Amino acid sequence: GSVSCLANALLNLRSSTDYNADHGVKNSILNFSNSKDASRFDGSESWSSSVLDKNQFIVAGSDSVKHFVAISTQGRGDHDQWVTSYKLRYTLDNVNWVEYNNGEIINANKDRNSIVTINFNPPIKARSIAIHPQTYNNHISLRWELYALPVKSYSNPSVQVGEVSIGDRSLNSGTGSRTIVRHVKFPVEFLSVPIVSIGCKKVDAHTDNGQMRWEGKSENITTKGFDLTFITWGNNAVYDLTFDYVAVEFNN
Amino acid sequence: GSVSCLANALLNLRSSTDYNADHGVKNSILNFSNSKDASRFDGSESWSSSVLDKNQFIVAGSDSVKHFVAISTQGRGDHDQWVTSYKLRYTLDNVNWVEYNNGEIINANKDRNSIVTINFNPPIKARSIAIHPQTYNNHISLRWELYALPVKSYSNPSVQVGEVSIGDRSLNSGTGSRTIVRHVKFPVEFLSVPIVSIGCKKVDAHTDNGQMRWEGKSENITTKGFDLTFITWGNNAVYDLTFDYVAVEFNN
Amino acid sequence: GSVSCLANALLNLRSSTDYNADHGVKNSILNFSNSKDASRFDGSESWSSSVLDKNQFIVAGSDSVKHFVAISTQGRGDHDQWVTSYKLRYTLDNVNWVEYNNGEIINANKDRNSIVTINFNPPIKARSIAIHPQTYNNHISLRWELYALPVKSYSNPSVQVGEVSIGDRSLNSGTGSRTIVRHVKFPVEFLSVPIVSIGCKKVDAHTDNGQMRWEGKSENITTKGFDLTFITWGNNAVYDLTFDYVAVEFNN
Ligand SMILES: CO[C@@H]1O[C@H](CO)[C@H](O)[C@H](O)[C@H]1O
Ligand SMILES: CO[C@@H]1O[C@H](CO)[C@H](O)[C@H](O)[C@H]1O
Ligand SMILES: CO[C@@H]1O[C@H](CO)[C@H](O)[C@H](O)[C@H]1O
Ligand SMILES: [Ca+2]
Ligand SMILES: [Ca+2]
Ligand SMILES: [Ca+2]
Ligand SMILES: [Cl-]
Repeated sequence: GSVSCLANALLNLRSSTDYNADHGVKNSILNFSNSKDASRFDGSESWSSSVLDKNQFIVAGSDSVKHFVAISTQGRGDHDQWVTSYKLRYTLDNVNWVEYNNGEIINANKDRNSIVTINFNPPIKARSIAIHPQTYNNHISLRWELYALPVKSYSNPSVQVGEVSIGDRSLNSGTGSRTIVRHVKFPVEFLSVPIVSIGCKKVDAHTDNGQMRWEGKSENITTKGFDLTFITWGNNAVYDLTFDYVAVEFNN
Repeated sequence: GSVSCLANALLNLRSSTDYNADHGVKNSILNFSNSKDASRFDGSESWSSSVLDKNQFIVAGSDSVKHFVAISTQGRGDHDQWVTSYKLRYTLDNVNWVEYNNGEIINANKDRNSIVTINFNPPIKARSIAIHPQTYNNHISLRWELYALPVKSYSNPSVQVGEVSIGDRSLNSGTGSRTIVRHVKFPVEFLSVPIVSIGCKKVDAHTDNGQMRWEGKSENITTKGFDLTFITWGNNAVYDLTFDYVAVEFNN
Repeated sequence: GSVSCLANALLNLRSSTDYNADHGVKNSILNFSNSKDASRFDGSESWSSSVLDKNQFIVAGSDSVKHFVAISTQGRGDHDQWVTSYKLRYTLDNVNWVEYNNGEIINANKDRNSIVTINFNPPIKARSIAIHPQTYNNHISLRWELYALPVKSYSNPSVQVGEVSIGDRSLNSGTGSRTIVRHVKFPVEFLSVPIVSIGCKKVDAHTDNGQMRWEGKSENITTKGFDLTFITWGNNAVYDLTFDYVAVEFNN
């Protein structure tokens, strides 16, 4: 499953013109249908432009970088109007706009209800995308859907950073496996339990017959903090060790 | 304070049907009220559906993962219509939708103006959420607000990475505290001053009577770069040291 | 170029009141114009309020932190109405709202079509921003655009983390440049090739006549994983080494 962006209300829509508000982009979702009552008008089953020319469009946008894998278009559900061809333009940085496939005119609908779907390989990578109807039956009227790849579990992570040292002579003597634990509080509590990555930025340690032995481990990670377990073994004397840590929260 | 999402214009809204555009979701914010003039209609003080059945809804969405802590609903301000019960559905990945509390029918409004608030513990974690009115007085008409936790200071950070080495024999001789500074330019200038985290990925150093002594510090961090101060002391000779750095910008 | 936020459909808009849906915020973009046909009304070339008082507004919002560098306003294109002064309020956390320049009344339009632009130095840093018309000619009617800095290449990166060790005695003997490669699969495949940053969190190694020599390198990075090349040289015997890695994907 890809994501149906309009169905999920993921994108802002902006048309060039509307026939009136009862023909607005709010009425443009694929398969949109309203009351079948012939005595009261509740709006077109489509966006319909006001101006009929080759310069009309709907822009769809949001802040996220989307990978668009398809677009589907359909005509108007309640009257004989539909877009028969269009062009597509898009932008990643919202400053520089590009023409899809050098301004290819894409062949579109030929009736009220049949769905015509264009697939993108590779995906169009964009923050905003615009459909530009070029030809039409009766009126520039359409329904549509944009399909994007779902967001990855690893996207938009939250991050907190710090440093942690032994800070005393706890590991500076003795024999065999020896550890000390420093408890670290994150500056702010996370909403779920992060992972904690660590890297050494100071070693002050004595070899044991030429062998250096030191290790750091992040352990007992909660939303509030974690334990840096400093570890030596054999007969090494560790005077101090310092780690920077990067705590990363996913999915929140 | 939680965030009033509609008040702050944080979510796109999409209804199943509207009575017409003058009854659209744009009119649905909690406590919405317009001109009290009886001679001109400026729109309902509510969203109102067009179709009256058990299949109508408003979807609210955006790209961010929200933690919804409450929903409030209210009836229509200018006419005797209000939703008396509803269901809620939501989605995190915008592909898979779930029914809140196994499709619990929530008891809602009984007049025009009184606010009925449902609290979520734990918070509903979602990109999009849909209210599905089930029963109503007169018409499916509502006002509403969604309340989410505020965004954390640590969310959506910007990141730049690199590596930095001594690259010569500056630290390879001498006695006592000795340092050298390498200035590092970020590939692109940040908008505010980042933190810089560092971890060692190369040691080429001589012990001093068995003691190893090396340290790296990021210092003098600006929007443009920072100084990696490489440090040794006692009588160690450091031939080379290499750090990877992770520069993180928050709040921008 | 800064970003034209409304042109690019980047922000949700919410007005206090609309004269009706045919005067809604959907009609408010700078230079908006529709059919010049005098016989059919397709909507005002502006947002127009319904209530005329000092309490009307449009809020523009989305989840991203924007750096607003300018606002432009214009009157109504199709009738003699325009906003002659306004105030601005904004919010970063969507809980706490601030008044721009202590509630400065900004002098605005004096006709239908001329654009009046206010520049912000420093940029207003905000998730949502509201224009509050204070005085007007004929009606509270406006067109507008908000201009923000473009998003940086380094924003909203995706991140994956892990750890990698030699895990055997491959580097524990021998002379001269010696390496072993551990291949690392990311828990999930990236959409483009990430950078991989590394930091050491365990050293178990023997000096060679007092010299310590160890290095780690991330190499052959693909969307699926990378190689950690563990390196020693001279005559050092490395028993084990462990790195945490941070893989960062940009622009996706
Ligand atoms: C204590 O005996 C072993 O010595 C080895 C070096 O020869 C490594 O340091 C091992 O980790 C250690 O357990
Ligand atoms: C120079 O005397 C001290 O020696 C110690 C080892 O015994 C540590 O290395 C200290 O950092 C150092 O200051
Ligand atoms: C092998 O001879 C050299 O020895 C030096 C120490 O004196 C450093 O370790 C160099 O990297 C190494 O190449
Ligand atoms: Ca109908
Ligand atoms: Ca009214
Ligand atoms: Ca007109
Ligand atoms: Cl070391």
